Order: sequence, then C-alpha cells, then structure tokens
Amino acid sequence: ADQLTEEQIAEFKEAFSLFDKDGDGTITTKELGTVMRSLGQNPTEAELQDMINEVDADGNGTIDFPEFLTMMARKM
Ligand SMILES: [Ca+2]
Ligand SMILES: [Ca+2]
Repeated sequence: ADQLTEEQIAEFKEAFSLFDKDGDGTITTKELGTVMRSLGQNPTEAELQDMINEVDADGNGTIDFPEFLTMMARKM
C-alpha cells in the first residue's frame, strides 16, 4: 500500500470517475466545485480555481488522476 490499501486507492479511482463525469480526461475548475461538493463540502468560486492550482503540477489549469493522487497524499 503506497497511499493506502487497494480499497482506498480503488475508491480514489471511483472518486475520479465521479469527478470527470464527462470522461474527458480532465477535471475542470467548475467540476472541482462538483468534486469538493460531492465529498460533502461547499467551495467558493475561488476555491475552484485555487484548489486546482494549488494541486496542479503542470500549471495547465486542469487536474488528472495522477495529480489527484498526489493531492490525495496531501489529504492527511
Ligand atoms: Ca471534465
Ligand atoms: Ca494538470
């Protein structure tokens, strides 16, 4: 288990699906709203822009699964 057991990791994969509902391979900022919100939270518009950028490794302005996982490492 790197991050966590295959369970938690697997769920992170599922969470990814929940994020990228379109399956475009790209979590958008607006989608981030949905994302954080879906986990049962309430982000501000700023939080969408900022939450992405804070965990954007490429500086592109989008989040993928790999980046999500690194973010997940921060989630602790
Ligand atoms: Ca998307
Ligand atoms: Ca990115």
